[PDB]
Amino acid sequence: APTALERVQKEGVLRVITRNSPATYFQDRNGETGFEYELAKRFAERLGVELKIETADNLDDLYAQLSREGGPALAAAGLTPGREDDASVRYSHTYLDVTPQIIYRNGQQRPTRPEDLVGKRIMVLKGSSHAEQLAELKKQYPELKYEESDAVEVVDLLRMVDVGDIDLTLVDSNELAMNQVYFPNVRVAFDFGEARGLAWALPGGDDDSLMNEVNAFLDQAKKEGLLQRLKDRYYGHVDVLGYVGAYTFAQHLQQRLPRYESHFKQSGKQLDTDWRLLAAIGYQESLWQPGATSKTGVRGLMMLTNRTAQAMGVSNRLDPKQSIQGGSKYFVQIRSELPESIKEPDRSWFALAAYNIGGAHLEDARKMAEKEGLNPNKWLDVKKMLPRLAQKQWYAKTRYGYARGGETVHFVQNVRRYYDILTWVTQP
Ligand SMILES: [Cl-]
Ligand SMILES: [Mg+2]
Ligand SMILES: [Mg+2]
Repeated sequence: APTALERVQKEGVLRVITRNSPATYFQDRNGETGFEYELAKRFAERLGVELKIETADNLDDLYAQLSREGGPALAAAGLTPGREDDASVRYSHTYLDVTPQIIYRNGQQRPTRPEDLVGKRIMVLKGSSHAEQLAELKKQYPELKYEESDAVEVVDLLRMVDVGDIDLTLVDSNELAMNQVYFPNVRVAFDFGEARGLAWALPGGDDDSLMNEVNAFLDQAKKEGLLQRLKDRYYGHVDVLGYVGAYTFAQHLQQRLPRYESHFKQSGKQLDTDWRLLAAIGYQESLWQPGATSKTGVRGLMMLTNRTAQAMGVSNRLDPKQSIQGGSKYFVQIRSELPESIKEPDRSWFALAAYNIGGAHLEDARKMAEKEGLNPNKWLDVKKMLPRLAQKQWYAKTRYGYARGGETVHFVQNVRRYYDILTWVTQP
């Protein structure tokens, strides 16, 4: 009989079951994203087969699907292995360490120890490792009460805390970090238990043909830095923006963006460009404040110079609609003017750089990249060269000389993150 691996390669498809969530697998008109999605995609390519994603509405369903005849090959869904073996499931090597965290609402008193969880309105996901943590705690503290939901995602639990529907939830640290940017009142109470490793799940039994390939792959994904890069993209908001930066973004998302969203959407439509990228530029530039000023000659929501404003037909840089229109028009123009050899998505990152530093200085960075034997059409290569424009050792011999290329790298990295964050917004 064919092995699990032989079946996948025979069918030419790897079926992977996950959850429908930005953290794992997420559909947007532009495409598909997610930590587990990207990892599974790379694994499918390693096997030389197509990736077919399936989703489950809760963990019980996910595990039921995995154990059914004709079920998927594996589950990739930020799964924490149970503390005892069950014949129905086998786990891969772990690929990410996460810390369970009790989450509370700023404005209420912070529980500091497990004992403080008694007398609280608590909700967690049914079938989760977090539910088992509370079940175990309840044996020690019988008065402990908590509820389990089998019909929501982690984003929904955190929303419940944020708006005061519940007092506390318990989630993995990476999910908190990913969602802190949406919920301004959510705070970590304390770390509950030691760090746990996430793992992919495979069906039960003695067939190790696919498992050995999974573990070989995860080892390689770690070595090549893939796991780190994915971790930083999806789960790195607090690491990069800072904790205060993250919940402050949440506040601004809630209070400021609604005043200007319609403008960004209108500009995006008439310019045929993703409005969330425009909004992301707006946040990096002014934190969505149309009255924002500077001492460097830029002003307004999109931080336009007088020269750019004039060129774009902006008569009032302090008018949010005008600033958004002009700034968006300028970004699209810049992007259109880039050398044809620069393809999307890199093309958009180059355009962000040019928005910040100008096309002339950017071209110097591209020429430096080529000279160093790097690809001048790949953003990640040119990004290495930009900071050198700030150092006389390098810029003195460039055509256009000194430029703050370090700030440009920061600008693009931040805008790309804000862009991700806005794309991953989900509705209540
Ligand atoms: Cl970047
Ligand atoms: Mg659902
Ligand atoms: Mg065996």
